[PDB]
Amino acid sequence: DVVVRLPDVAVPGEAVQASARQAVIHLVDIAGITSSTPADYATKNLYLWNNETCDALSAPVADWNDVSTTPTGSDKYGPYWVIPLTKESGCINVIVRDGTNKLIDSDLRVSFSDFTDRTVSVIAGNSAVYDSRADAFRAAFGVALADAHWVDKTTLLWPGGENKPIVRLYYSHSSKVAADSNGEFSDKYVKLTPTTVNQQVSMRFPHLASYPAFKLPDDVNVDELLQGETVAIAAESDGILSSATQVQTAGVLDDTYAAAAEALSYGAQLTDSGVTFRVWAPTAQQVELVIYSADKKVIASHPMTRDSASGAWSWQGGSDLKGAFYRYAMTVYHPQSRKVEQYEVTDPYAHSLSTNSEYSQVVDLNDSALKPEGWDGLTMPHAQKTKADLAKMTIHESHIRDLSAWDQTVPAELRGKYLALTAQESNMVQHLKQLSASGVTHIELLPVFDLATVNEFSDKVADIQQPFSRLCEVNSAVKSSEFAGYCDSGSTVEEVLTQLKQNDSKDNPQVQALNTLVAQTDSYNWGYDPFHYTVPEGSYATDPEGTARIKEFRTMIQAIKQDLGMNVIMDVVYNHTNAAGPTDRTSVLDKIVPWYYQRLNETTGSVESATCCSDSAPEHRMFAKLIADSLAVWTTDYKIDGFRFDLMLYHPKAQILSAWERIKALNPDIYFFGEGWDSNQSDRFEIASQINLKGTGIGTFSDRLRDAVRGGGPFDSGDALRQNQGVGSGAGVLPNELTTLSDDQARHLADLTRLGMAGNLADFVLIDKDGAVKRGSEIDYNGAPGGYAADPTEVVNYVSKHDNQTLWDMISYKAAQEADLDTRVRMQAVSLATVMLGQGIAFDQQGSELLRSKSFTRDSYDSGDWFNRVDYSLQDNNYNVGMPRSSDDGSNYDIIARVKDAVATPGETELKQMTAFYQELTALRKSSPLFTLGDGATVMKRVDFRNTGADQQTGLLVMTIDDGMQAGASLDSRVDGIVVAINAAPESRTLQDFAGTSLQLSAIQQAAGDRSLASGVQVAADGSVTLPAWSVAVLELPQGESQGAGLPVSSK
Ligand SMILES: OC[C@H]1O[C@H](O[C@H]2[C@H](O)[C@@H](O)[C@@H](O)O[C@@H]2CO)[C@H](O)[C@@H](O)[C@@H]1O
Ligand SMILES: OC[C@H]1O[C@H](O[C@H]2[C@H](O)[C@@H](O)[C@@H](O)O[C@@H]2CO)[C@H](O)[C@@H](O)[C@@H]1O
Ligand SMILES: [Ca+2]
Ligand SMILES: [Ca+2]
Ligand SMILES: [Ca+2]
Ligand SMILES: [Ca+2]
Ligand SMILES: [Ca+2]
Repeated sequence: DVVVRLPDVAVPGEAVQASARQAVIHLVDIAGITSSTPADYATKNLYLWNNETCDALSAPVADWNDVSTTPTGSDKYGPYWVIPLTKESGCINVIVRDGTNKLIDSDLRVSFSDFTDRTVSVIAGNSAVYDSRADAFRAAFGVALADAHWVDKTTLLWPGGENKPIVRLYYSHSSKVAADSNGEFSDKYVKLTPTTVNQQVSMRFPHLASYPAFKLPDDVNVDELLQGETVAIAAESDGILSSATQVQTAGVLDDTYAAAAEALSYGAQLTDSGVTFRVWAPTAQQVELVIYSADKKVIASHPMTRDSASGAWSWQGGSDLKGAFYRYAMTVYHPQSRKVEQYEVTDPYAHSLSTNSEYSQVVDLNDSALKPEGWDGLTMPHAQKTKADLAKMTIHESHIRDLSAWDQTVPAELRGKYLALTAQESNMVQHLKQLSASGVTHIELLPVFDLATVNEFSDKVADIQQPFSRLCEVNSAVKSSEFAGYCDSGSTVEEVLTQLKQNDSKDNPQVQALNTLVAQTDSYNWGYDPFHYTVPEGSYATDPEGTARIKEFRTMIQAIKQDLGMNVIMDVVYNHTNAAGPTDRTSVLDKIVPWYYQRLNETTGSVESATCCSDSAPEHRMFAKLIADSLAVWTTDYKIDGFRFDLMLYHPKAQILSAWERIKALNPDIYFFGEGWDSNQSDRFEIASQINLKGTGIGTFSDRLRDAVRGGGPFDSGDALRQNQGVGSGAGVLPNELTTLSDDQARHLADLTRLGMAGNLADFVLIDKDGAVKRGSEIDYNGAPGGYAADPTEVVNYVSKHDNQTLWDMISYKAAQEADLDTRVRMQAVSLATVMLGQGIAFDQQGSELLRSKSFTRDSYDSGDWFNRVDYSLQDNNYNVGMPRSSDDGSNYDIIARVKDAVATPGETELKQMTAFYQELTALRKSSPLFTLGDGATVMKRVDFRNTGADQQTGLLVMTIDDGMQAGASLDSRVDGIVVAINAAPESRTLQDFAGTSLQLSAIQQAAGDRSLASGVQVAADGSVTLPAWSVAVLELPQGESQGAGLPVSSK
């Protein structure tokens, strides 16, 4: 059993020792064995200086651009320097360079008291100072990276151990493994022997299936090794170390503890007998439950009891702990810092919290005191049982502050709060009530779980409605900025921003300049920054301390369903955490079970950030359980009707489906949907994407109709924003001065739009732009198959969302100069019509009915009340209120300045006009079951299109929905068929397709008179129908005594 040791055999000696009044410094340069000629260390030099601290240097270098401090000499182990000294006592500061750069990113202090010989050595890319070149040398053979994966009880996967004679797994309980003084590894260890990856491991971690496999003895005490640091080391026959790296243990943790741990319940569980606390921490050395008083003083610290089979820790107490604050005191090794950390953490299964989430709190959500009157009997206003039920879903995506921050008719104390929804007299609530009466069925809420990016301590926050003096007191960045002069003015921040507007331009973006500072300490953020997954956000409650927020959240939910008549969908963000590591305030999960809840890079062990932040690992069993347990609470205790999964594509398809199975047992009608783009995680598992979820019943946002109607894509910048016109903005038919879009390209977008109005089904058959018969999957969408769904209920169509530019801002970027204000309002309505009158589920951004603008801001997550403003007093749409954030839209300033003032800014006249158009569309959507068939096969048997092929009139979309004898049963007793005609063009168009068929304009549109989207439409005696420019008409075939012939789908 050779004793692994650092390469001490061929270690460098000492080029030279220091004499009198001189300090020698070595730069050990690992020269390859083939070193045939002394490398050129001519460009090598140091930077000397003797400030207040160290002043032993004798006439140090002055300029930083002085590279004459070249080496005094060199050998086969690097160059060395002989620094003159005035005193052989004290220290000196140096910076090893290779020219102008810093060979070492750090200042070095050569303490003579630490090195009496005053002869040190340094390593390239090292921060420590060694006493000899031999030490620095062996130092370059220490532990690096973490490409070793302990995936199961007896399997280790590690590249660096391939072919190496000696492969072992060393471990230390309380210390960091490393060669001792001598230079040999004397720590305890277990011998590994080459093996082949089994079928089980290959299936669990496909992306590691080709890694060199190593086997561990069956009698190894895994539990003990997982208590401290573990390191994989490789060495030759002589026992010399070739490489040593850290080990990722998520895999073995699941294989050892997951099944037993999955069978238990977690959090502070208050029941009859009392309370039982349980937290999963399989690697912790110790765990104590710390109880705090209301004033946050420690009342007691109880060591918990560890269950060997599960790795969970528990503690049982009396029911008198109800309402108590607590945290878990951890003693655990964290691989990132390579140290046994000691810290207090909140409960990841927390169901209540103190202000700003500093302490978790024991709570019983079933408590009547935490429920509004009549809560238990709260019913779901809209059905979600059958596919036809689901298809009627019409979503209004909203944000707590966007809704009431600016409404003066909402009581001041409730602005930006959950309770604003209960102010029935306010403009905002009355507006939502009317939208509901008109056909909007669901309210989707941006992050209302506990987010981390807003300080819940009110005295640390300042909003634009408050004095500029308050902003200066809570924000030091402002106090040291160019706006500091406003600190002692008597103006509010909003008043200052308003006066800055006149002189604001691309050359002086002063509005966003000030707002960027305001954003750091205000109450605003979308909230895609998870702190705790199963506790409501505290800043949206009137009182963030304790359980109060729970009852207030429920009061809001009740108000929406009972008083507004709409179902509620919650946006969830399980794909990432706000932070990881052993030090960040918001790192919870990664502090309790380090390296388990986060997805890590296979080689470095660093937490990935593809999501934006700290990527989570839903593929790990206990996080999948946390997610499902969390969704169960929101479903049962908060009565949420559906969930929108943020970046669902980063979750395994199997995990999302398993979670749905679990929740359906609680609420059989719950609906799941989310972003199913490409997460690039396919190498690790089958992702929950648009393609993979086909036929599962899980919905996904469709980017097909979205891009075809809006024009362009979410990554466009500069002139591309104007060049890429959409069907909704006149592609081909009303070109602007920059576009080069051909008629063919415009018709391809129309193919995508028609396919989307039919549910974006993979098997739907249509006639494309060239007159060819094509299935939905055959219509191209940037190289990918267009149609991907099995049922229209698996598709969520939309033309505006919180992400990216608003619909109005896109139309402003793309509309031709000659399209006047009135025309642009109709373009917004025409664009929304493709969604509202389509078979897919309808989704829209709060405010599209008010021509909402963000002053061109593309990503407004932290742009505050100013750029996210929605005026329910209907004075304007927030357009032209200053150039957007330069950090993300600066490259768009030129194009913005060019298109911004083309027409006037919408006023009350235009806003009222748009709301009417909007409610007309939603009212039409629900006026007949034909608009929402739900089932794919039924859509294929009843839906067809006219005005298709090479001889089509560009921009005119004509869809027919059959209810005649050839379709089967009559689903609508008032009609034998319906015709949807959208004329997205500046010309009047005449349809001869239904001559002599007795077609009639919908009663709903007739009733709107000249305020209808169909104003001016004429149904002639000869049966022909003429539509004016930018109009929408819904026509119907009145049903007689029996089922008529209807509008049979044409054979293709
Ligand atoms: O604060 C994190 C992150 O939030 C936003 O990004 C979200 C986006 O809004 C969601 O629709 C989805 O794409 O997930 C993203 C990450 O959670 C902001 O857009 C982004 O700037 C910010 O960093
Ligand atoms: O937060 C991620 C990212 O999501 C969206 O981008 C999608 C895009 O919408 C899809 O059409 C397709 O290209 O995949 C993209 C993600 O890879 C948002 O549009 C974007 O703003 C956001 O950053
Ligand atoms: Ca020395
Ligand atoms: Ca919070
Ligand atoms: Ca903010
Ligand atoms: Ca990867
Ligand atoms: Ca009928």
